[PDB]
Amino acid sequence: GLYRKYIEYPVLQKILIGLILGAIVGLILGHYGYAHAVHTYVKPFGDLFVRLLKMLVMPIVFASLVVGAASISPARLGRVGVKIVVYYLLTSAFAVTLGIIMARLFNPGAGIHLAVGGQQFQPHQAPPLVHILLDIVPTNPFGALANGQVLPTIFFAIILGIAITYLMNSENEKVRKSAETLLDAINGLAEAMYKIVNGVMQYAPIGVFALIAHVMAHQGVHVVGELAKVTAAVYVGLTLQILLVYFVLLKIYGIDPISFIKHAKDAMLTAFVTSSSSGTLPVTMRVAKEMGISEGIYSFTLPLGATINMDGTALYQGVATFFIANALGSHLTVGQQLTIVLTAVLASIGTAGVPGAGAIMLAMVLHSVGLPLTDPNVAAAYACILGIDAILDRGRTMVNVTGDLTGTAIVAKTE
Ligand SMILES: N[C@@H](CC(=O)O)C(=O)O
Ligand code: NA
Ligand code: NA
Ligand code: NA
Repeated sequence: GLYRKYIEYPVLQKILIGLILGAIVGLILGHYGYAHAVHTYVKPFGDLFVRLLKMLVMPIVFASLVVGAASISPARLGRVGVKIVVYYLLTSAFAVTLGIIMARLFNPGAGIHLAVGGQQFQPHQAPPLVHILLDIVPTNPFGALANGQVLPTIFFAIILGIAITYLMNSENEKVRKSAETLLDAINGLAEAMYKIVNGVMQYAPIGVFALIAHVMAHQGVHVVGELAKVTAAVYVGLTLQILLVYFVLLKIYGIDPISFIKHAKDAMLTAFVTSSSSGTLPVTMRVAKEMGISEGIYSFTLPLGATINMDGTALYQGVATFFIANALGSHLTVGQQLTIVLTAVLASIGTAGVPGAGAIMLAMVLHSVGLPLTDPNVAAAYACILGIDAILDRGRTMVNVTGDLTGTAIVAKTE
């Protein structure tokens, strides 16, 4: 009865209820001097949610990359394909840069200080560039999976899928039969892990409630100030991206901006209430039918840019890195900021596109800068911004969908 009714309730609405309750409980308990009780009674619930998220990282990465690499067997570059790919990367790269400016004009987390364990954060010297590049190739494919190395796993997974499609269409019947069996076994593992992800998200409202309550109880009132600044900074950057970038480009080629906004309102509203680019993809394709765009051209750009042209996610990754860096009390050099731009844009493609996937890929750019998740101080900062992702997930989704439609219009105008 009670357990059943908890199941069919919307997950996005369920998470919002937990976040609101967590903030209210944390402030009340912290004000009465009960911050010690929450650290020993509700914190384990938050830690369990973090541990569950880390388990799904590797089996998804290895299985999905092998299937994806073997899926795209042909290598064809159309005349209109190069036009849309170069636009996608340029917008993604500039979106990160705009987020850096917003992350610098407003300080996300300069005021807050983290002293977990009584030891301040100490940065470590980065390895030489030559050594980093050579570590991509693994000396043991099984060792990389067991030792928790992500970069060697990606390189081996991609080449394994490419090797499969070469012998999948060979002249030997026995070789062909073995190729399908191996691919099907790997494909089944990828599908199974997606089901576990759905079950994990049902526990998210409990996990988010514990994380928010623990943060607010130990330190509150003031912490809301930094959380408001980072939330406003992302939205300010996103609304600037829509107006300063897309509107200017449309005016250059003569597209009427007011007509585009009125015609694309259905796609923008659908993305906000769903927060899934893949889920709102049928809506986006329906809108393009009335635009006068040729059938062939838009049917290739919108599916392609759905998981590759997420401009809002790239801006979110750049801003969130500065908030964590300021929280630890360290500073980012000019060389490190350029590194973030390269890492952030790559993480944009790697994001699956499902709600909450952007926060998962945020750890990737943190390791490149020099902020491993194994550090307890870094883990506390990451887990604190992890809870508030639901508020900042909807805003960047609309920007992701908006960039897809305007890219097709520009390339279609110039054929
Ligand atoms: N909100 C993103 C997904 C994500 O950020 O993980 C999208 O809908 O494209
Ligand atoms: Na882009
Ligand atoms: Na997109
Ligand atoms: Na992506």
